[PDB]
Amino acid sequence: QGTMRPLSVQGAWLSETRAFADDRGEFQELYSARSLRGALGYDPGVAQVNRSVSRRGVLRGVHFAQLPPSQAKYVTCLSGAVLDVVVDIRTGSPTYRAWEAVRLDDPHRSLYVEAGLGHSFMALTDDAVVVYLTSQGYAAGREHGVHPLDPDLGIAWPDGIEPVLSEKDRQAPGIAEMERRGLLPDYEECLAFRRSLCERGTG
Amino acid sequence: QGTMRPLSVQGAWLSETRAFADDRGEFQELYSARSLRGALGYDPGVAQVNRSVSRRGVLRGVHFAQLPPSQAKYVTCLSGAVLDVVVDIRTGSPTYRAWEAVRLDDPHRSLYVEAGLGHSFMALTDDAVVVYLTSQGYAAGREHGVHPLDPDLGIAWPDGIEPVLSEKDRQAPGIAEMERRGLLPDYEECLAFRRSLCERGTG
Ligand SMILES: Cc1cn([C@H]2C[C@H](O)[C@@H](COP(=O)(O)OP(=O)(O)O)O2)c(=O)[nH]c1=O
Ligand SMILES: Cc1cn([C@H]2C[C@H](O)[C@@H](COP(=O)(O)OP(=O)(O)O)O2)c(=O)[nH]c1=O
Ligand SMILES: [Cl-]
Ligand SMILES: [Cl-]
Repeated sequence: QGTMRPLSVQGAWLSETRAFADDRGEFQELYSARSLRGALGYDPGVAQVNRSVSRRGVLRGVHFAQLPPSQAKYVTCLSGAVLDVVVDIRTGSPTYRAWEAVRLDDPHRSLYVEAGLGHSFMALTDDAVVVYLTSQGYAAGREHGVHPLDPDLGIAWPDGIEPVLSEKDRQAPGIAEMERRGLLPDYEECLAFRRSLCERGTG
Repeated sequence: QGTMRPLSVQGAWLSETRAFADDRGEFQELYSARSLRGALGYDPGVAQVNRSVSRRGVLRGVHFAQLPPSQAKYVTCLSGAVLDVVVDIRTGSPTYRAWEAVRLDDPHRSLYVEAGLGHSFMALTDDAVVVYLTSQGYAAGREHGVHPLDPDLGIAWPDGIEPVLSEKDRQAPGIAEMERRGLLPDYEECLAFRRSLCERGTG
């Protein structure tokens, strides 16, 4: 049926889901916990499903919950198109500060971002709708951000679209400032958290 | 924030979810497990997220998974409009064969249908998109159906829209035939299953 395959940043995955089309329309399995368990070694669970509507050029991120337990995300653009960027915010990672852009322009493609990574996207179309599943409920005191236009990340956001940032995102610190202030996830700690999820039922 | 309140059929609920609107668009908490736990006494979990696109007049249902563990559903029309009908297929229920129609015409309204109830909807607009969370993964051998146009249910589907049924739904038996063949959930068994979910962690 559908595939799930690792991206260039360890802990980020691309899901391609299958639809069964017929005269009535279509039926799609957008998310399968069984499927994630086979690929990841654990079922991340779904504490919250969030939906955002974004005007064109709106850039949300780079956001992450404090580890642990942080928040894993399964992200899908249900209509319109976004450019999703995953950011390796994890100090000590062999790919720390690296990023990868995935075009999410079809409901049949989903991005999984494990706990401890940074997530962001820009709306490529007016009223782009994004729906994401999170492993952990929202907690304002636990949510953090790095500035998406930080030259230290140097994310290639689309030429020809002016970013529209929230007040919060506009004021966000750069990666270096988050790092020195010890506010970024530690890579070793991320990997240990990953192993811990596999071990809830390794007995 | 958002409300969750019982409908007229015990085990069906209406969720009204809140969005935070701003210049960038909006952010909605479409589903909260914490919220369901407060109302229901248990977190149903999310094994699968399904998405269907339906042409106008398409009627999917009345469907249910064999109890147990059957399948609880959290259903939302993300765009366009459907008329959702919940059916009490549970023999011995004080409201057996009763139904209730909910207009799902806004992404901020969701319907929860606990394990053991029947679910169906008709597309009121062309390409109505429905997204639903299920507590249990899909299993073809476990999925059953009652004919949605059964006069023994007498569901008031919208006047002026011709139903479009799949081959499977077109051929589905009536409620009476499912009943005598012992293929419907038992009400007592439904209630016991409900109590069992509360008790996974009543220790
Ligand atoms: C992330 C999140 C935000 N919110 C609220 C807080 C704000 O009032 C509004 C937007 O928050 P914000 O953090 O700016 O969201 P985004 O990730 O889309 O940039 O939504 C929730 O209610 N729940 C959540 O899980
Ligand atoms: C309910 C369901 C159906 N399917 C498949 C079986 C069929 O080929 C197709 C449509 O099934 P069908 O049972 O007719 O779906 P609906 O509830 O929308 O009437 O989708 C899945 O792959 N997973 C599921 O969870
Ligand atoms: Cl998830
Ligand atoms: Cl559910």
